[PDB]
Amino acid sequence: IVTQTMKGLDIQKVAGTWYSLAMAASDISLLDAQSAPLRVYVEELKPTPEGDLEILLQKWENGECAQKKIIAEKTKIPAVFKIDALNENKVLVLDTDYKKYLLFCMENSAQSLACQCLVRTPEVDDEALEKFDKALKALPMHIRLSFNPTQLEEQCHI
Amino acid sequence: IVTQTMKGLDIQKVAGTWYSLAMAASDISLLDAQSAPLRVYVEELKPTPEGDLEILLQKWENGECAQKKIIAEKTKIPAVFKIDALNENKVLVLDTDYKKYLLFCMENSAQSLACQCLVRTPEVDDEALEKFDKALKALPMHIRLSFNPTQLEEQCHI
Ligand SMILES: CCCCCCCC/C=C\CCCCCCCC(=O)O
Ligand SMILES: CCCCCCCC/C=C\CCCCCCCC(=O)O
Repeated sequence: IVTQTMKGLDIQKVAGTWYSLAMAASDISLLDAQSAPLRVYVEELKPTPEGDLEILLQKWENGECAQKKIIAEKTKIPAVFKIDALNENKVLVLDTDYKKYLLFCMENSAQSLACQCLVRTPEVDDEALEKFDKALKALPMHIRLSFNPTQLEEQCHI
Repeated sequence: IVTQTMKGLDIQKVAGTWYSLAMAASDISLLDAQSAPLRVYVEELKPTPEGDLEILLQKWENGECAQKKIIAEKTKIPAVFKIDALNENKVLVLDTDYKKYLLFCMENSAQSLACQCLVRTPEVDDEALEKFDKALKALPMHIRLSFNPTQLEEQCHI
């Protein structure tokens, strides 16, 4: 929890478009409603030249699908990034083939936890979903969501 | 969908106390919020002497955890029951050992679908959860919830 990170990660190679195909969290309230705190839909990853990672996403806030831009700073571990605000909050990359799928988790350091299966394409990748499910049997997840290709082409999935 | 029913079911032997340990549905909106349509927490099963099955449950309605009593009428198939209202709505018993776990699904006949893993006890039965997960890989589920022992002893899980 979480003791699965990607060895040999080249962060530059994750740049580009991603779809949040499936989400899971340790507590139901983290993903329950459209405005739940960790219900965030990844749009694009943009690594900076110094190795930080800026993230474009959508979040439902106040009855509307809002755009967000957040910055995840590099640490000494290539697969681990930190986000300010307030509580120390780390992003861990568990696995990726760069070209098709990426699995990551977000945990508050230090209890609470959310993971996603990102895919390059608005398609149900059964095989990325299988790897996501395997990575999660090691974790105490209590809500799990997945989306279909129609919803994946909509803002806030929708 | 759903093509898994329990052979040899003795409905009388499912009477008694049950806990809704985990829930899954084909559409996110079926389980999303506390007031979602299929977010129902089983309390007790009471088979009638003629083989019908009355169900006591809780549902969050209008900012409160309400008690419900619904009747599921027997069909020609021992593992399949029907509920009036409005849309023909069947309950199917997939598997049970009577003493520990029961898996069932509710489907609108005929599209939409929700399944639960019921347990006799406010304990996480990993082995019933495994069987639930196996029964579901055959199904198009897009939301899955589970509850911990604390929540299981609360009204509306809570
Ligand atoms: C390298 C894998 C990609 C990682 C993408 C990480 C996703 C974004 C991480 C955390 C977002 C947490 C929710 C914050 C939403 C913005 C502020 C808020 O509304 O609370
Ligand atoms: C034999 C296995 C036990 C089956 C228990 C079935 C659970 C109850 C079945 C369907 C309930 C569907 C929701 C209806 C809630 C009451 C009316 C409403 O608020 O819409």
